[PDB]
Amino acid sequence: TVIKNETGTISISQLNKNVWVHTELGVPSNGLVLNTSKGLVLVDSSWDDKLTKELIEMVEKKFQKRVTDVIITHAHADHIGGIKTLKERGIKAHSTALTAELAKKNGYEEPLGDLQTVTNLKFGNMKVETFYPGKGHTEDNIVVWLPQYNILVGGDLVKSTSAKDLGNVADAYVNEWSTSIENVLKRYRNINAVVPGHGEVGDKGLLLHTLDLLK
Ligand SMILES: [Zn+2]
Ligand SMILES: [Zn+2]
Repeated sequence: TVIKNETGTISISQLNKNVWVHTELGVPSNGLVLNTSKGLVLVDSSWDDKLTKELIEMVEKKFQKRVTDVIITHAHADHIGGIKTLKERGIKAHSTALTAELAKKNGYEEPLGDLQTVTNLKFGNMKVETFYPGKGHTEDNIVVWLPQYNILVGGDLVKSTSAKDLGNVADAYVNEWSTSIENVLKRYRNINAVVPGHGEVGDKGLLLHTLDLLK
């Protein structure tokens, strides 16, 4: 079930009753839309305010609920870029302290810096755990786990099958990235789906693929 917007710039495919993948062309970036009984929760918004606004507006209309929260999985422009939109609309922008301070350092408005190494959030019925596994794609990258579905949002820590290299490594810690991936595999031993930062949803295999890319 793939719902595109007017432009085809934004696309959402359903994973289950309450979890959707959002994908925007900026190179396609993935995030999640969590349809919860208390509103919509995004795992990552989009590249900039324009797309973040279109994203929110598309999901709010479709699901007939407000976006209440977003989880920002790292401070890169393409993840933090819609922060202005989130803050001015009173959408809670969750992040680790490190992501927030990187955002501030890079001139972005700050997300909450409320996430710890492991943080468990609950939005209505929807359970969400955020996990900082260590440095990888960036020093601050986190993953997001939906324990009710065993769905892992890998963000840019995790490369899709189609990714034949590590992408942008300017901010990366290619020595620690393998350990960070291991930390994810150790923590989540039973994974139903993994959503990479870009590309097609996969499973545990994407974490193995990322490991190989790191050799
Ligand atoms: Zn990045
Ligand atoms: Zn990304």
